[PDB]
Amino acid sequence: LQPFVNLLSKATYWWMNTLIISAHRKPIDLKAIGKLPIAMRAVTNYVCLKEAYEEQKKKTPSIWLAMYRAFGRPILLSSTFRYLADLLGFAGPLCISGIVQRKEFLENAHVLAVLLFLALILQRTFLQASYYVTIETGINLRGALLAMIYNKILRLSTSNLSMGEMTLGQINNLVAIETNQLMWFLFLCPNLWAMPVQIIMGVILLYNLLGSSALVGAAVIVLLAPIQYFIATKLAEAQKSTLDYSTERLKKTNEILKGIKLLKLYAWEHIFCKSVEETRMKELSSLKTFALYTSLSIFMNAAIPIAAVLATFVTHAYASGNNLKPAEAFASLSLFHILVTPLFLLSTVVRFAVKAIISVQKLNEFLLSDEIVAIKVTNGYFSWGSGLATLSNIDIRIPTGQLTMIVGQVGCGKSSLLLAILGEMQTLEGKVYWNYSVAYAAQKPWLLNATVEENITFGSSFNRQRYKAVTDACSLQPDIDLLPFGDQTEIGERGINLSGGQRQRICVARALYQNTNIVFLDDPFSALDIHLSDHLMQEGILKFLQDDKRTVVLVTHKLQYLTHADWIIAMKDGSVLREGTLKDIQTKDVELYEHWKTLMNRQRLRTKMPWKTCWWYLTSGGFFLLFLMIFSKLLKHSVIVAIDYWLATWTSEYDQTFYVAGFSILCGAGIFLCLVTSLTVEWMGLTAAKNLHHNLLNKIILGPIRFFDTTPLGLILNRFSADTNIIDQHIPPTLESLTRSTLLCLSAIGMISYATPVFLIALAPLGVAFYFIQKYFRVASKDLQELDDSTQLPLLCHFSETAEGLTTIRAFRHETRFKQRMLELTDTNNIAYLFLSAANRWLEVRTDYLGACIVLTASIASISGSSNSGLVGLGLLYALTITNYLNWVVRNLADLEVQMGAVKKVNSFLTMESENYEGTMDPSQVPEHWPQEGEIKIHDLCVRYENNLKPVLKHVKAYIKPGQKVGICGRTGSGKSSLSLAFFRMVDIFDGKIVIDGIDISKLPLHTLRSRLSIILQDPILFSGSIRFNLDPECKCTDDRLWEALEIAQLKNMVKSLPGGLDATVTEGGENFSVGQRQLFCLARAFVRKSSILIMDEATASIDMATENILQKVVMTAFADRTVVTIAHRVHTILTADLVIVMKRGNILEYDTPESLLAGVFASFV
Ligand SMILES: CCOc1cc(CC(=O)N[C@@H](CC(C)C)c2ccccc2N2CCCCC2)ccc1C(=O)O
Ligand SMILES: Nc1ncnc2c1ncn2[C@@H]1O[C@H](COP(=O)(O)OP(=O)(O)OP(=O)(O)O)[C@@H](O)[C@H]1O
Ligand SMILES: Nc1ncnc2c1ncn2[C@@H]1O[C@H](COP(=O)(O)OP(=O)(O)O)[C@@H](O)[C@H]1O
Ligand SMILES: [Mg+2]
Ligand SMILES: [Mg+2]
Repeated sequence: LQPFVNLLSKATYWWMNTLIISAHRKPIDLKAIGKLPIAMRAVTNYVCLKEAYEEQKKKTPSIWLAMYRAFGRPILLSSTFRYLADLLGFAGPLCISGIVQRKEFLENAHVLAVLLFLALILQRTFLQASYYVTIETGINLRGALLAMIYNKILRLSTSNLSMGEMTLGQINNLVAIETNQLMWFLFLCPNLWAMPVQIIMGVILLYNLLGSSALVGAAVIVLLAPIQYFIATKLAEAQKSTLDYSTERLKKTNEILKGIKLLKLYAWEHIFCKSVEETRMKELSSLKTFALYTSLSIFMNAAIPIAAVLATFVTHAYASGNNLKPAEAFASLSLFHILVTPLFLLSTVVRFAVKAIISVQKLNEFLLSDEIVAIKVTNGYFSWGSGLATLSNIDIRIPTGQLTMIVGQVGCGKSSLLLAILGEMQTLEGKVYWNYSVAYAAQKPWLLNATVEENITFGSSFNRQRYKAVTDACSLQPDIDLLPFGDQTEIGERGINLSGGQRQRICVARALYQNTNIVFLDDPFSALDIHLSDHLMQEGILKFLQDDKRTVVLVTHKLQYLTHADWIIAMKDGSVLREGTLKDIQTKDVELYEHWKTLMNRQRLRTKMPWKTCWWYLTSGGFFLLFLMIFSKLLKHSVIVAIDYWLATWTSEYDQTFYVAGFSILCGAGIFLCLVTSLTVEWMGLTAAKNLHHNLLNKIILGPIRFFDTTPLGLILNRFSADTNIIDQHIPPTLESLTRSTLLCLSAIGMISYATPVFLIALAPLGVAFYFIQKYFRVASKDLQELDDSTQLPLLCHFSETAEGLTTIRAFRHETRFKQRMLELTDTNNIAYLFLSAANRWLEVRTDYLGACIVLTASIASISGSSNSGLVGLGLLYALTITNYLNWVVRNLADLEVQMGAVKKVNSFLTMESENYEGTMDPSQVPEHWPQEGEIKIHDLCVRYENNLKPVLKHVKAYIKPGQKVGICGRTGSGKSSLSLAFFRMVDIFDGKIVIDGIDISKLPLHTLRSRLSIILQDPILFSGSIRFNLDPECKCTDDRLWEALEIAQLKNMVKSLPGGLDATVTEGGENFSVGQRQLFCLARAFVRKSSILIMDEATASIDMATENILQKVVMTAFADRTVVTIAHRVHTILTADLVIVMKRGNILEYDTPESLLAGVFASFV
């Protein structure tokens, strides 16, 4: 008995029942979901797939044959289950015919009801078993493919010829999408054979039941596959265009958020809002065609069946002597409902098959890519794959336990020599003799997305003693302390960015820490200060490494410390000039030794569905559209039910002109209302998306700066990228499907109840059962989706990590550890996805048994209760129909809940408070040339960044003469920038008042105040587009004024050199210019602003010495007339000022002419 009970448990997915039921007390964390059975682990699947692929390559090799030889048996079994399911499912129409007409007990009309019940139960059990088996094999294939491509990545070659700039993109695409497309094709694989057979058998059954008149309907419906494929192609094209425009919009939005403070200061927030709204309008224009084609798809899907039914029954009435009997009519109707789904989804199956062919071609093209005392080399020619000898005639020697520095000119080949030693380059000749893992500090530093502690340890055992030794020797303890968490701090692309010097120091620390006898350091001092380099060499290279008697080779152009080098390698143009000790080199090569000296001298609580947010989304478009949607859908479903009831009435009898006319009118109304409802739903979706995004962008850009400082930019960009995409594309189709399924189920229930009143007694318990299933599945699946996504993200992150810095991994010999990590991550992701699919199967099976119970009850009650044969057929038809949609209603309800979560996020963002833009003072009281005078005063200023915080500035009072140069200085965190922000009003004023030109700055429309004031920040920021755009996006000044400003800033020559002059394009972040160039561009912007007041915060900061001097000259000359308030670090510049206000942790402190306070914290700083 036990094996049979276990088979039943595996058939109804009872093993997921406990998990789903426990999804209430505690969310489903990874502990609840056990580990994969050894059969489904990624290691075994990878072994099988690799074995098959190698067998293929034994005799060009095809991934298709390897995949078949690996996972053909599971899919063959799934196909067998699918065929049995189709055969049993065609017991619906046949049994409907038998029951509607009514030793051989099969015609008793009661045994047929229980036969229908059993056949339906077996059909759905087999169908769900087939789905689960195909999904299991698909996930196994995804695991195997990920492991195989990861091994190839580990075995890739780093030559620029093969691993191009887009190689990382290709690998990431393979991991993310291509493998997913192949997995989905595996999921849908049984359909490619199950659906054509089902369609052919359905058409044959229609022909047998309904005479030759079934051919017309069969052809009309079969025309539904080409149409669906055509509109699917159109949808793909429209979605590609929409994604392009959305990417442009998101680039603009990200640029806006990154540097919001500067935009708000410069009153350019609304200009960039208009710029983003232009791209949003284009995206909505594209989405209009996308939604039009989606509406056409839904209209075809819901209308072609009705047109086919109309044609079939008109032809049968006007071309067959016998009248339309009830049994045959409703059997044909059920067969049409059965065949509509295969014909609609065959297009999707074929589309995925084509995409999988493309994906496999891409994967194969990738897999066919280029790959591959202490140390002595002899007669070694190394090439990067081109064929030319990049390095020739190498006779290098690296004595054990000694320092061997390799020096040469740039482009010499030193890094190439190290990589060749590591085996990353093809060895045309020669050999490399080892007398094992070697620590490698790549010339380009590489850091994992893990924490600093893990990155520096890099998998080795933690030793606080050695950790501190390396950190102090690396001089990284201060930079570590400055981190928000110190150790255990996220870094890398996703983590907190670090300066290049910090990254290189981290990499050098990693190389030093690990226990290896050979250490390869390549230009560790490229991004380090002279003092930092000296400390690193004296403490780490000389002492720390010599303590363990390790072997170190250092590649650096800094000839300094060449005396400390036990061995020296002189290389030039890919060839060793001389190798040996400094004294030996000088004795043998006097010229070289003297040459180096020349360079030396040079210097769960909540689970309720969000109904409030759902209603808010529904009403967002407008009450008229919502009313039209509801009315159109109700009228369409009433017309469809009327069509079926009119069919029943027509078949009741047993001339036909009246019935045919009425039926044709009803079918025409049905198709017209299908079109109307599709258009209305898409219209509502479009209006909702437009309104929501418009309001969200406006509110966010108009919000306070404190919000931007608090909320990470990641969250806001996610609200603009993921939530916006959901609202645009996923919500409308999901709502359409949910409403269609809900109304179909309700109409079926109502029609069954009317035809068979007794059905309500058995409907009462099934309602409770369905409610419980709905609740439990909704919560469980909502949790499992989050689990799956959170598990998926680290997998792509790890693939990106391994793709980069491959040389570091293969130099540490830590490839095995990374491979094991990948196997663990992919196993976790696969188990998460598999259990999500298992929850789906659980729900589907329970709802299938519920539908079987509904069908049994409806059949028995209708047979018992006398009724028109047509009415009995109608009841049975709807009892079969409700079964197919009971599952989809709940699944779409869960999806709608998930998406209303995102809409709730957007709504919450809409509720953010807005800055007090409105100014108390009358606009008419603000003269146009208000800031011309330059008069400025302060009255015990007290500014707090946010309420309930200690005042950054407290009781500051000062007077500034018109057209006067004022200076500001102080130690870090002294509140210097607080005064500037108060000037601009961005930072709220806790107490006091500031008067500019005899007006209260606080009591003014903040836009006017911001526009007519000039501010320069520490790091210059440039916005994408033309130079003219950056000079004045408002376009409220003559073009020649821009040339005058450029000439004043001394940038006229640079602009002229670039093509197009003022129209020369500019890249985000100033990548098209040097830092000094960006700073002088900002200075030119301030000049063209003609504010007459200049505020500078670290203008010289991050500025070249020549850049600093030219900026100082420009400030002295151009802005002489206008007031200048300088907040700088170097006191040198402020010396030329006439009034300096130094502050210390909230105190006006010193205020007098530079000489006045020199009669003395200022003197100490100077
Ligand atoms: C992650 C998807 O894993 C599945 C995988 C399957 C296997 C499968 O050949 N389905 C047929 C549907 C059957 C009823 C015709 C199909 C065909 C084309 C497109 C999508 C689909 N299906 C995929 C979802 C959209 C409609 C049904 C079933 C169900 C699932 C599932 O979600 O649980
Ligand atoms: N990964 C690579 N793939 C292909 N060719 C490379 C690669 N790295 C360097 N080369 C080429 O090999 C030759 C020497 O490269 P190498 O890395 O030694 O440059 P370098 O400027 O001497 O380095 P360093 O920064 O250490 O001074 C040059 O032709 C360089 O273009
Ligand atoms: N966005 C902010 N929100 C709240 N407080 C801040 C913010 N920025 C700086 N502060 C606080 O204000 C004080 C003054 O810093 P400040 O003088 O502006 O720095 P800097 O010298 O770099 O200009 C600091 O001690 C800091 O903690
Ligand atoms: Mg190099
Ligand atoms: Mg500052």
